[PDB]
Amino acid sequence: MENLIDFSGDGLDRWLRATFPDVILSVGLTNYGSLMTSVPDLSHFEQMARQAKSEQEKDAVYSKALTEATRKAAPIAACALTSSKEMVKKGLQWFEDQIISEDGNFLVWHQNYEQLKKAPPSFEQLMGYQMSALNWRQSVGYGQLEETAVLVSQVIAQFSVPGTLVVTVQEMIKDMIARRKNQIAQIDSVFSSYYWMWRAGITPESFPLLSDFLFELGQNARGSAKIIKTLDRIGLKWSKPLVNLFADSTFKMGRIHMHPAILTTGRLNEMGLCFGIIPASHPESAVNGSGFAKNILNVRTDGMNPSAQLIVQLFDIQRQSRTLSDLDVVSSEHLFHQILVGKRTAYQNAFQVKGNATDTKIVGF
Amino acid sequence: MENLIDFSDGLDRWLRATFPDVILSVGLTNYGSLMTSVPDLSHFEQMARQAKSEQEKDAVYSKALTEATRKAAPIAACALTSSKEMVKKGLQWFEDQIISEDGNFLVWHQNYEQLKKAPPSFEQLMGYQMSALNWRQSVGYGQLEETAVLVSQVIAQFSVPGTLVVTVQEMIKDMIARRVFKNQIAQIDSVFSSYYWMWRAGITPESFPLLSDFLFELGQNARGSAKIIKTLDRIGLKWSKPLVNLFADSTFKMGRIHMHPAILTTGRLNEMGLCFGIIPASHPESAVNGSGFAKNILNVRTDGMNPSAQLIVQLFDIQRQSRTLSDLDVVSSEHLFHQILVGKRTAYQNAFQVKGNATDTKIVGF
Repeated sequence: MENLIDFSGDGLDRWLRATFPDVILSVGLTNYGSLMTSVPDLSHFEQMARQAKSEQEKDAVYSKALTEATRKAAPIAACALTSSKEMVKKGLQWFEDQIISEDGNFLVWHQNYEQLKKAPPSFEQLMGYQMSALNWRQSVGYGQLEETAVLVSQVIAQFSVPGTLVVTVQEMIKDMIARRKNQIAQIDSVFSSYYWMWRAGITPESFPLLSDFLFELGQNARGSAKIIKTLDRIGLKWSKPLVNLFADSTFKMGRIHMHPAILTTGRLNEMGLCFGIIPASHPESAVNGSGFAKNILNVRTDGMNPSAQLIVQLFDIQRQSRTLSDLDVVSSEHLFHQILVGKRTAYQNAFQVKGNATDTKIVGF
Repeated sequence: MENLIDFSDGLDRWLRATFPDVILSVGLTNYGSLMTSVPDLSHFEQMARQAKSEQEKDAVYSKALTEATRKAAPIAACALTSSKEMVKKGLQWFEDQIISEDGNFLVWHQNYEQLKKAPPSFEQLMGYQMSALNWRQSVGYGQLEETAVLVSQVIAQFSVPGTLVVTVQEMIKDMIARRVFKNQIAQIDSVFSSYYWMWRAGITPESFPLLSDFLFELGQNARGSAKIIKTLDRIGLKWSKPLVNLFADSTFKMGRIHMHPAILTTGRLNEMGLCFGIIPASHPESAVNGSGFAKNILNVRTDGMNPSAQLIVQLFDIQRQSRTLSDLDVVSSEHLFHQILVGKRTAYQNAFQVKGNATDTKIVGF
């Protein structure tokens, strides 16, 4: 259909008011305006977790928990900006401009995508990607909101939580350590998602197909096999090149070694942030919410720290649902890492954040 | 047959009796070795570039590694480690612990099968580190500077010849791309793990020379992993069957950097070679011909003209010019370099209690 996320000129603010006249955005529990009015109670997922038997069943419990935890947390204005017609057009055009200018920072990994579906990247390929992300954001004016800012700072040196959560949060730190200058391998969710859109041959015209589908994923967690079967149907013309990018079956090592520009079904959760909180062909449906893991970055860490409250619930559910699966960009400790490097939304770039997240100290209040 | 490495100042006297004519040198090594010159690995470049199959590529690097390390081992430390007295009490420790309910040992040992497939928990890593220290204290392993426990900080500056600075800086970047003691929590104690594997394999003080002779021969010429397995997985070889059964070569997929330090692979036989393969127990005087195992390079000096950096850079260039995709794990050039930066001056020192991050080290030219 059409991309109805369309504004130009206060365009963003005007469009929000025109499209969501009766919606009240809140920052009582989120950093930036969201639909979140309470902290989700995930206590029922423990019993589901315990009764899950197969590896797929256990993964589904955690995926469902994630979706419910994050259903209302996304910063709506940033999502509108990221999916607006003007930004989609500019964001896609950047890649052609880089091909024309034969920018080495882009090409050193782009040209090697097939190899990177199977092997970890070089330092040069990581640095080139980080440079490219900053370049893209500057070129398209992506940093027009606090929500979408480039961070130049230092890691959270101490993280203050309710006393009852201190030990578990400490266990998460330990967990990040056991799982093994700037943040060289950090995924820029927005930049990678635009790169995947461009590689998939998505256009301003076909974008709503992608956005609508991602919104559906945000309504109900799927599962890798199910996602592939859904996108690989004879009905859909737009999705085959996207699926072709998937490294689910090709990358055999741990995903923490995969280059941040390599797509998987799991990393559709990255694209959901950008294009799936508001379904472009029917944006009014956004009032129903849309749950993607890194929505949790917009949950506040001050006050009673609802962010810590949620992350701990997710971490406990993940443990109770323990598989051998590589959860990659939706693992609870990956999300916590993002919180520690200071991301206050999924749309901020944190490459130029110095320090080590694992070095943070957990304090009770 | 018999273990002829046996001394009850017994060490120095055994060295003088067993090696009457050889002068142990520290001109190029931290502790006395057979090394009197720095190997030139230049001929390995061409071979690396014009290697084509993965097995060919890995062979060039492995051959360069053997040549680089052939004479670098600290002989006294090796004799101690393979001595009858140490072999006996070193194995006995595991016999005592397996009936002792020490959780720091059992939390990883009891889950060895699971750890052949999956990364360890923090508890499993810490338990192993504490176990290695416990073992060293218990058997009195730290008798020599060469075999001591390090409590220190990663050195902030590493000084190399000016012509090496750029390449050494590239190695730092490579370490980074590959991704309080937290940074040392997964460090392999080469001696403790080697003793653990010897025990797991059902090797006794009596059958020990079989393992030692095999490893010494292994140190003479690089051998591909499949051929190593063939050597050990013999129809007939009873002694080595439990050893090959420990291998996680095909079971662990995550990337070897995530393997628990007490999990064995064919590649990690290079760890055992340090301990039991520099001197062949049943014929110790054969040791005069050398034995090349990767972490012999930790005994190469970093002062003077930094022969350590000289060799490490040559190995790094050969590895990258070979273009191998293999996860070389404990013989990878940047792994070896990492160990040099945390401050190991032989393979036999424990460096778990070293503060700092090796990748923060500044490279300066002299």
